[PDB]
Amino acid sequence: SSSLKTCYKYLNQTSRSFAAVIQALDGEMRNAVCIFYLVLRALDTLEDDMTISVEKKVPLLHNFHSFLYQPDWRFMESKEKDRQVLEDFPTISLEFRNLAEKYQTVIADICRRMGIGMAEFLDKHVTSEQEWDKYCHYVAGLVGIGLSRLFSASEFEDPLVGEDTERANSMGLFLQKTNIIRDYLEDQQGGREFWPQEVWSRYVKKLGDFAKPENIDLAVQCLNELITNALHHIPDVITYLSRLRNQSVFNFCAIPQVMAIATLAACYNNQQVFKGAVKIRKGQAVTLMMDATNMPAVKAIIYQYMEEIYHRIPDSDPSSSKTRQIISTIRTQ
Amino acid sequence: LSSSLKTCYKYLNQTSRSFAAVIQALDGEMRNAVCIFYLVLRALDTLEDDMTISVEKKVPLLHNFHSFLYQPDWRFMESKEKDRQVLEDFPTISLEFRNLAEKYQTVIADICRRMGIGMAEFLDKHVTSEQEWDKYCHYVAGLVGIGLSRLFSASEFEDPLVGEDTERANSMGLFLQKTNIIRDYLEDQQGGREFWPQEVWSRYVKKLGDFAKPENIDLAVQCLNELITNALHHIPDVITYLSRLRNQSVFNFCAIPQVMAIATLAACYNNQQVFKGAVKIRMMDATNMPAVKAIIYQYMEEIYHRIPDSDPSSSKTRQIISTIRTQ
Amino acid sequence: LSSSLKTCYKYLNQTSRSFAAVIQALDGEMRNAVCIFYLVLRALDTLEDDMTISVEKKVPLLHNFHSFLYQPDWRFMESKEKDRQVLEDFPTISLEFRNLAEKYQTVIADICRRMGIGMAEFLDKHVTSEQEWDKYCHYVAGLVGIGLSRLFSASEFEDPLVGEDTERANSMGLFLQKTNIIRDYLEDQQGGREFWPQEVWSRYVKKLGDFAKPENIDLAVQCLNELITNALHHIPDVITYLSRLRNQSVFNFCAIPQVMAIATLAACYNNQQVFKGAVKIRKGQAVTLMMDATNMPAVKAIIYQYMEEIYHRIPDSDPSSSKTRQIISTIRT
Ligand SMILES: CC(C)=CCC/C(C)=C/CC/C(C)=C/CSP(=O)(O)OP(=O)(O)O
Ligand SMILES: CC(C)=CCC/C(C)=C/CC/C(C)=C\CSP(=O)(O)OP(=O)(O)O
Ligand SMILES: CC(C)=CCC/C(C)=C\CC/C(C)=C/CSP(=O)(O)OP(=O)(O)O
Ligand SMILES: CC(C)=CCC/C(C)=C\CC/C(C)=C/CSP(=O)(O)OP(=O)(O)O
Ligand SMILES: CC(C)=CCC/C(C)=C\CC/C(C)=C/CSP(=O)(O)OP(=O)(O)O
Repeated sequence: SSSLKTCYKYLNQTSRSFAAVIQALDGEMRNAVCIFYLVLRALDTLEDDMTISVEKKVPLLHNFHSFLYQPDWRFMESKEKDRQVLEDFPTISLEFRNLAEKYQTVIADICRRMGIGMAEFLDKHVTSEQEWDKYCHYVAGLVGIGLSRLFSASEFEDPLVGEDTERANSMGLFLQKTNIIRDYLEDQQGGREFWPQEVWSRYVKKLGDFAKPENIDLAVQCLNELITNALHHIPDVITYLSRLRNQSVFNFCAIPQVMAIATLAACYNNQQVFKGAVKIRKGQAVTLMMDATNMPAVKAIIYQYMEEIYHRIPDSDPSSSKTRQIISTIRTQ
Repeated sequence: LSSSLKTCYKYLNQTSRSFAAVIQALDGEMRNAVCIFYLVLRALDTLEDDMTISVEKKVPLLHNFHSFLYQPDWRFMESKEKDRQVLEDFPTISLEFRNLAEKYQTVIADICRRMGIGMAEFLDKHVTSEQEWDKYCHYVAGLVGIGLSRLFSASEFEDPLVGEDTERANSMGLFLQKTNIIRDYLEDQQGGREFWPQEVWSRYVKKLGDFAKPENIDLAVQCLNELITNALHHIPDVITYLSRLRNQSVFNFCAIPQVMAIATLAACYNNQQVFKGAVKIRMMDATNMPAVKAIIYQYMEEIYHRIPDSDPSSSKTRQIISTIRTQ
Repeated sequence: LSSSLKTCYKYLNQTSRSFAAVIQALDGEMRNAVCIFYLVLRALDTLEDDMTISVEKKVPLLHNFHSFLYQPDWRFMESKEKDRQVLEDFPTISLEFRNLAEKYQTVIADICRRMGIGMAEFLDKHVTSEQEWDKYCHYVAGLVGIGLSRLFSASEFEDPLVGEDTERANSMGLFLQKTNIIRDYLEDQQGGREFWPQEVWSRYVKKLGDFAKPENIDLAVQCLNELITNALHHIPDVITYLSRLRNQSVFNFCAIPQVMAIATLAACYNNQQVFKGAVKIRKGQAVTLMMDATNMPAVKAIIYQYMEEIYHRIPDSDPSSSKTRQIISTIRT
């Protein structure tokens, strides 16, 4: 199949982070996740493109899940860098239709719901923390849920993995919030705001005020609060990861979670989050002799990064009790 | 959820930068049992270490420490040590100790009882012979090894053969203790504690504190190298002990500190820095036995390669390393 | 224990910086078998490489080396090579060889005999065609892979299939040997050794020595790229071979050099420094930092990451562009 081979090239051109771990997935999961990724990538490139007017965008996002079924559908007017995935969509959608019906149900359900969610947020920033969760659910939680339903449909993981959508959602929210926290400056420089207004407006009048050197003490307080919010997903991350029985699936799910915990540790109480992108830490003496390939070691690596955070909690921070408390809760479970 | 247990894990993290994360990663009942064992031992260490407690007050403290586990109101408010918090709020610790299955209690109390006798015995004296060095390390670290192994077996996560093999469990403790005592010459000397065995150092200098001055550095590295050579004798037992373990969380908990000690010893070997300050510890991680073996073998080759011919222990260093490689 | 065997392990550590620890980590009977096999191979290689031994003197030694194993007093005193100690104290090595179980003796002798024949044949000729390049590699490395595999099967630590599939074991050795030859172009030049197949390099330059001249650096890299492309053909067999291993210590032993070999090709690909010094051997992204070659999915992901490092660097200008992309694409399938 030249078609399937073109899918794998698109994956390597398009997924810096998951291309290799996706290709190491056992049996039927390999193609199903490869394709899942490519359709979400296409959806994202559409949602992403500021050149497409909302009048054209809303229908594109709503009906995307059905383009999956229309052999000749493609989109020729994208201005995004990943636009080949839209221009050669018939190739991706052919292989999609070539998957076991059970995987198509999952992929198409996620595209459908993602599309609806994306359309809702086209017109609005995030206000409340509840709304932060809603946004991350649509953009990342559903990816967690989708993947997790693919693992279970393949029988490489027990049915609980797909059934427990709350744990799957938590996996996505944790990476998504960590990315949003990490990228404050790069997003600000690009006219994009993802930090929840109900939170930042308690510190400054505009989100962009975090970029100014006189507001750094406030910016960091806000940072620490959001980081603390994000840590609440850790018990679910640990629960989810500890249920996995397949090595290829475990590598795929664990590695991004570990990287995210490390990022949060590097960001906590860090002024640098606001002068640029943040330098990830050296790794503690215990983490250095472990990688993220069995559950106990993952646990230990997460616990260690929790301590790197706990060690740095300064009493004058207004979230300090809260940050101590969640970490403390996680440490005790 | 227990506010008492939350406090214990808080303490674990305050006092154990090194072991906390792997203790927390332990499967099932081992997690709480090892947490409590660690805190109880940390309380007992703190009493031992504290120089403001007169020997006559300290002896009963160490002797009777195991009984305090069963005295709900017992605590010590007089310590000035860094980890005093664990003695000052001992009731919270001993309460969580009493919530453990008896199976675990029996082991912890038994180790405390024996450790206390041992600690008290060495209060008055400095370590003389190598046999004595072993005895002291047996009491403060070998017993920990033995108690830990008995906890793994009692929990059923490890085979009964793990807890029954007390000799190799003891060697696991002796190796960490000796490495730490080798590494901390300088820290120990400027806090007025002597742990280097006298029958060894007294062949090089008149007072153990002489290794701290520049003009005795040659002799100092000589004695250092002799002590490291002694410590390496434990590595075979370490490999055998680790090879028996079948639980991955226990394996990580046991293996990582051993591999870290081996790295320390490799960094310290022939290294003058031991006497001038702290030492820089410079496709595999330590979570399966064949990888651990290879890491260990590599560190050994790093020692083998720096062996100076002139060094008094050179042949002996070569011998033990040769033995380990061929095993 | 045996003082004889201790001497063997000293020699092992003197001669194999790379493999020693990993060989020492092998389970049970395999440890001494592979240690002794390595040393015997090392002694044979030393006879082969030593240019102070005339072809006429050398051939009969290569031919009879397999039988010297049963001559307790046999030693060689006239080598001036670095590892001459293994020839000079060969009786110690052959003593321990004769202490191996007989089923391991049979294997080691058989390989030594066939390697000797091969080595004799190439002592007087250079490598012409790619076919001839596989044959030479077969003789000096492919057979090592075959020998090792048969040791694995005879020990019952691996399935009988491992030893039987001689083709897949051959590809493991070919991949290493081709990688070393590719990496070592410059050191080999300065030593009067030529291993690049002439039917390949003669289509670029009149004399293999010209790649060392600054002027032809562009034609040089192009050959460098075509040979790399040739080596990449073995990777699917490497993956297949690795995928069959069930013993951890054996897996570790087999996977790690294959990974170091792919890492080396990635680094050498399109890299001009292959003709100025030794190539700065280097790391991937944080995911290869977050994994190590000790399980099959992790090795696949590591392989795929290095696969993409090469893919993204393929210049259109290059005459092998199309075949490099096709082989990589094949590996991704
Ligand atoms: C149970 C477990 C998971 C790990 C072992 C950690 C502990 C607390 C072991 C008890 C052995 C010690 C530390 C004895 C006293 S020497 P010292 O270390 O008290 O001397 P120092 O700290 O330098 O004053
Ligand atoms: C198969 C697998 C592991 C994962 C799927 C990965 C993909 C392509 C997910 C799409 C998620 C979306 C819509 C955006 C990225 S976060 P954003 O909304 O902040 O950025 P955006 O502006 O939409 O690019
Ligand atoms: C249940 C489970 C295992 C996971 C939760 C879902 C996952 C994996 C991700 C959330 C979606 C995101 C943020 C994808 C980025 S893909 P990328 O690397 O292509 O983005 P890039 O454009 O390269 O920065
Ligand atoms: C048999 C077996 C599994 C292990 C051997 C027994 C163990 C674990 C330890 C021996 C006691 C020592 C030397 C502890 C280090 S104190 P520390 O390093 O805890 O002090 P720190 O945490 O750095 O404050
Ligand atoms: C099937 C399988 C498991 C393996 C394939 C066959 C093998 C192992 C090797 C081929 C020989 C080579 C090129 C060795 C590396 S150089 P070196 O050893 O001289 O480098 P060093 O001297 O050790 O530093």
